[PDB]
This record gives sequence, C-alpha cells and structure tokens, in this order.
Amino acid sequence: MPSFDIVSEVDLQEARNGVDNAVREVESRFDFRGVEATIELNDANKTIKVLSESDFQVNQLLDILRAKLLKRGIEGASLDVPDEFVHSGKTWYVEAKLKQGIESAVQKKIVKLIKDSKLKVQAQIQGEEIRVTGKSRDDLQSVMALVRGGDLGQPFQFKNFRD
Repeated sequence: MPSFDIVSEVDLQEARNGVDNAVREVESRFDFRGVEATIELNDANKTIKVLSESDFQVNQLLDILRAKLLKRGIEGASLDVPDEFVHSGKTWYVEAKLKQGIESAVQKKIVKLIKDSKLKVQAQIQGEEIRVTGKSRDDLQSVMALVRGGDLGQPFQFKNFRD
C-alpha cells in the first residue's frame, strides 16, 4: 500500500556551524567586550543555551543566532524561543529548542487535519514522525498539501515514499 512519512529535520552539522558562526560574530563585536555572552549547542537534545547579562543582550544574541541559522537553511520557525527568560543574579538566560521532530501537540493537530479531510488514508504516529498510508497516491498528495498549508508552526518534510 502506498505510504510516506512526515518529518521535521534540523541537520545537526548545519546547527553546529550556525552556532559556531554566531559565536564568532559575538567575539568580533565591540559591544560584547567584557560581557559574558554565550551560545552553546547541546547536540543530544538539539537545544541551544543563550546567556548574557541583560534581557536585551540575550535578545541580541538570539538575533545573531537566528540570522546564522537562516543562512544554513534552518528557518526561523525551526527555533522555538520561550516567551520569558530566566533571570538569576547578574545573568539572564534562555533555552532555544530546535524543532527536530514533531512534538505530541503538533502530531495531534496533523492527525485531526487528516481525519477531517475524510480522505481514505490512515495516519500512524511513529516516534517523532508520522506515517501516512492510503491506496491512492493522489490522496497522499492531498494530505501533503493539507499539512504544508495547515499553519502548524514549523516546516515539515515528506520522505520514505513507498509504493
């Protein structure tokens, strides 16, 4: 039976290179002299810790980070930054999450879209991915259009086409 997988991939090496490029930008900027200002990627979690000495400095670092990630093909919708930072002593910091995979709350919205379509297809959650199967390749095409047009908050890719 024809099938494809819905995924959301953030390449580790592109993120490492973006973070490294962002760090280089920070160390070359005179306004960060004598300021602690760090951008650190956790490879295992695909999370980025951003820390400095004020709310505005954290936001300046996030702007640098978003621009460097964008040049690497990692679009802004793929970086989930909390609404509020952590303030602790003289430091402010935040964890920016790379949107690797499809979280539970987004998976349920995709599943609802597919059931609402009434197309004769079935969706099965598989870890951070979703497999979609159906007798009609045209219906599978329509599911892809529904997902890419669903305004679900992150880019998706479609892979593992089987027939």
